[PDB]
Amino acid sequence: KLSEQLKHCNGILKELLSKKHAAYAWPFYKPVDASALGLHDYHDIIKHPMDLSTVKRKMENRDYRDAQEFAADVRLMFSNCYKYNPPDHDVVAMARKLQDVFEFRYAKMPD
Ligand SMILES: COc1cc(OC)c2c(=O)[nH]c(-c3cc(C)c(OCCN4CCCC4)c(C)c3)nc2c1
Repeated sequence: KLSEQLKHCNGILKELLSKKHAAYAWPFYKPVDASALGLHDYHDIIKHPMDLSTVKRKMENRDYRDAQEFAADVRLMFSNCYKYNPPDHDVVAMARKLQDVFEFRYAKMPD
């Protein structure tokens, strides 16, 4: 069902949800619950929410055309966090740490 490149991507997904990175990955596991957090303007500012559970749903449903589309969704997750938050926010620090893991593994993708 999966190309060599999308298997590599599924392995990155597994890595990003693994306990090793939980200290900083956890705000990305589920969709941002704007009402529960009191972020009443989140969905006015962030037009296309993304999180690791959405990515995992897509991967399980074979919805990614290619590894580039997978990378676009993971990068959107991070970009939404940088767009909504100020630069010194604790969740932005977490996003940068998780994104370092993502980009490094993504770069080792096979030809
Ligand atoms: C638990 O998982 C997540 C995941 C997240 O993204 C992946 C976010 C995220 O993007 N932003 C925030 C967030 C941001 C701000 C500015 C904030 O403060 C509003 C009121 N403050 C007092 C008055 C001035 C501002 C609050 C409470 C939460 N929380 C998240 C939690």
